[PDB]
Amino acid sequence: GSSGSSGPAAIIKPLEDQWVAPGEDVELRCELSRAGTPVHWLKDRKAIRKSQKYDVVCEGTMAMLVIRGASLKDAGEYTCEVEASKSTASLHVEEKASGPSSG
Repeated sequence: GSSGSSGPAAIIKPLEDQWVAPGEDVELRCELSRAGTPVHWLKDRKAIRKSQKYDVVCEGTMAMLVIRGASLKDAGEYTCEVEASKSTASLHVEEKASGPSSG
């Protein structure tokens, strides 16, 4: 007997490649077939931990990740490892022509 009407929490709306500058805030939102589900943010094959830098905002079937001050390094492959689903993306970060320095 299968109780509770069918309804998984897989990811239907995968992330995408973001293009920002070295010092701006990045927000990676997503969509889940259900709310109240745990997520796993993997950056460069590394397990991330919710903190001042990474603000895991899990709202109505929406998982957003704020990357305060995203430096050229912050750029990496973000893998949203959900219950069973999974989403992969590539972050970008390049300095602007007009700034404190160029190179």
